Amino acid sequence: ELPSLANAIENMRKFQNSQKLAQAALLYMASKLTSQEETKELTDIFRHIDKNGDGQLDRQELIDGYSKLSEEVAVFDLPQIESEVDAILGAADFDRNGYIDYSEFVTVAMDRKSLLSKDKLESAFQKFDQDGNGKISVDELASVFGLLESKTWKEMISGIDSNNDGDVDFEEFCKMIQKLCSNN
Amino acid sequence: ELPSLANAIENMRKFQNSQKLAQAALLYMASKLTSQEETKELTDIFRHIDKNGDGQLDRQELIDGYSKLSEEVAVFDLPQIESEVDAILGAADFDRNGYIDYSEFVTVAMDRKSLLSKDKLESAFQKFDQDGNGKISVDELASVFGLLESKTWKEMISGIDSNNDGDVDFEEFCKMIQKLCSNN
Ligand SMILES: [Ca+2]
Ligand SMILES: [Ca+2]
Ligand SMILES: [Ca+2]
Ligand SMILES: [Ca+2]
Ligand SMILES: [Ca+2]
Ligand SMILES: [Ca+2]
Ligand SMILES: [Ca+2]
Ligand SMILES: [Ca+2]
Repeated sequence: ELPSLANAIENMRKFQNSQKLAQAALLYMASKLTSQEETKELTDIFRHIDKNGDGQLDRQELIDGYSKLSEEVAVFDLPQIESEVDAILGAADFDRNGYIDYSEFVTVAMDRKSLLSKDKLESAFQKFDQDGNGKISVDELASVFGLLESKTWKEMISGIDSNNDGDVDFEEFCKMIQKLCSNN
Repeated sequence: ELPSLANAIENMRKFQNSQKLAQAALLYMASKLTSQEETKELTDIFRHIDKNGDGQLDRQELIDGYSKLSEEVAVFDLPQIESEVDAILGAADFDRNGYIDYSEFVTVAMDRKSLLSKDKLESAFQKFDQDGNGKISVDELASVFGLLESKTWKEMISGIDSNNDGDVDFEEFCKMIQKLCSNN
């Protein structure tokens, strides 16, 4: 009935679902392929901000602990700290639950040089490619997420499956994470 | 202190602010450069969904009026209609107030062939280019939005100011709307 409205919803779903897939792969790499030595500084920062020690950073902890993320802040700077905190939550809170867990914190804060090492990209790919055939398929994706509808599937791989063959090979997986991590 | 976290916040701001600028230009074109004859079908649909006649579509009106956006729906289909409505609101509710006003509805639903005509692109550009020098500047942007900080300014024009000269010329304005409207 309204093609521009149907295209608008589909474009947004394609963007949302392709970002969700790239975020899940990056979060796997950051939380499961990293060592304690390589995230020591992040851990000390996270532990200092996590006052109640519950393993998550709430909005109030992020406000009070802002100085550890940066340098001292002024007493009258609360409106801007609050604004800064909302941007941190916007950039790092992947599951939108209003908390930054350890995995989300390492994903956004870790040095890309160590997070994006070739060996981590290879191990991440090999975790998704369950049958080891060199391509990530629908069923392998469904299993990884603990579940897939054809339309939901096509939108996750939108702008990732560059050659459009319904699978994600190592070069397309590598480019997916690059697109997600790029400062351009 | 944490360069990947500072880059993550900046990348998100660049994306958010560049989308906000492109959306404001498209909404100007859809609501101010269009005729009643060219939006007649959209108007009849909007008026049919707007039951209380208040000029806006709330979430309940969108649910009840789903059939006008598409074809009859099944009695047990409410969970999916609700899901479909949330995607419409996600794609069309620009000011995030929880309502689709007439301007937002025309912006997402109008045929791109008539919305993206050369004359509408020229008139939209000429509205932003106040001094008529062939480029849209900071001050012209600030005036248009009814207000600009240097950082906020650089992020709005990020991925729009292709040649990086601090201004938006007609070719970069044309490409900005294309990027926003593209199904790729
Ligand atoms: Ca905590
Ligand atoms: Ca979270
Ligand atoms: Ca496989
Ligand atoms: Ca492929
Ligand atoms: Ca209404
Ligand atoms: Ca709205
Ligand atoms: Ca000008
Ligand atoms: Ca320019």
